[PDB]
Amino acid sequence: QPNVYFDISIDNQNAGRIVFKLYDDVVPLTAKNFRELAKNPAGQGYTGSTFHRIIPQFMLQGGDFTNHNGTGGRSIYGNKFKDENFQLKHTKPGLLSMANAGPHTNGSQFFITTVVTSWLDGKHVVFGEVVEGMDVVKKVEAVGTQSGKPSKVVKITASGTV
Ligand SMILES: [K+]
Ligand code: NA
Ligand code: NA
Ligand code: NA
Ligand code: NA
Repeated sequence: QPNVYFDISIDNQNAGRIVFKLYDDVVPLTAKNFRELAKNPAGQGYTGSTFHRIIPQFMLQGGDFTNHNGTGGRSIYGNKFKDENFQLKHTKPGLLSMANAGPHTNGSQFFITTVVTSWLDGKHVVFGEVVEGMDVVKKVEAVGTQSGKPSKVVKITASGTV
């Protein structure tokens, strides 16, 4: 199954492309959900949504494509799907992990780590890593703030598989 890309704008200016390799062999349903949400048309997935919460030296969070503020989103399976396993750990920057509201509540929201976050191990499912565009991840992280409210709008202007 192919890698996933997001094209990113910051303050409505193109900032480049992030490409992710997903760990389908280990968390196939978690990988499948993020890949189909990336392929979907605007309004039905990541295309046209924002990184609504960004905290430097911690992570960039996105995937709320229904409310744009952290209260929304839904997986391709419905509102919530299970934690498949916690075999992969938050061992390095640039990992994709699911946000949730406790055990077995994954939806569409995810975050990309920018530091080692090993205190999340066993509570958030890691399912992929950035393989191109850590430069772009840096630039998005630079508009984060103490409150997590981005100081410039960061949009996924296109997404799909490459
Ligand atoms: K798309
Ligand atoms: Na933008
Ligand atoms: Na989409
Ligand atoms: Na979002
Ligand atoms: Na790169």
